[PDB]
Amino acid sequence: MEVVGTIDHRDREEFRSRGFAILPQVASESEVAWLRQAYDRLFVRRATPEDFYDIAGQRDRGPPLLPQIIKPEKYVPELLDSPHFARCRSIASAFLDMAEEELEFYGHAILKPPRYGAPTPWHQDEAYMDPRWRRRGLSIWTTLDEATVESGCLHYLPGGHRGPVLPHHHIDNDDRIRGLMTDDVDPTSAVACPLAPGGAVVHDFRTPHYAGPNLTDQPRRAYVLVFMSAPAEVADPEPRPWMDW
Ligand code: NI
Repeated sequence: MEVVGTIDHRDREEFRSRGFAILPQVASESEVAWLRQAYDRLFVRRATPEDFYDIAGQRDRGPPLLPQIIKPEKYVPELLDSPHFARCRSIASAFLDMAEEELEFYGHAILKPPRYGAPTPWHQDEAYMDPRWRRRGLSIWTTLDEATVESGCLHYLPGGHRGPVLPHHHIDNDDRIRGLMTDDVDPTSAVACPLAPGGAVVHDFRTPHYAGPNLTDQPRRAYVLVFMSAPAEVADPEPRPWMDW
């Protein structure tokens, strides 16, 4: 099928209120099929005489990292031409109350291997950003596969985008590429967002989120588009002592 869902006022309203939103079908079945074929080539599972995914971060990797490609549109420039990109930019515009032309953007590809046992710990995406420069923005996480709690779908802290950027620390101070985490989210307050293929979740830069391990025997792929404003000077910057400069 080639049908795609729509957004309405209620979608925007709950995004503003809760800091995240579920879009049941942002990519059509045929768009998902094409994205899957693209990932088949981007993420080559390669054998040795343990298999590894033949990308930076994996083939040269301490504990395993989540297989991911920053700005995959460099390798597959067919990506940002797409109706799916345009559709997502329009959604971002509606949700941020900003003209599409004002948005900076980039792509991000993720594959969670079968039986990948590490979670993505609680974090806010803004914790990765320079406290001297504020951007409004969001992420649109489009799944290529069923996403369930057991396969590693995202969980959010509703309303957390109106709270502080929580204290974060490196998972390993001597292995910073593993990323950041916060201990300051109550898991009983979390809400999970399972998705069908072609569905997406959208979240603000400040909404805390977590992803579980992939306890299933099938890879789980997501294509993430980030849309954001130009940076604005912050007069009194937060310390964020966990920042990797
Ligand atoms: Ni994140």
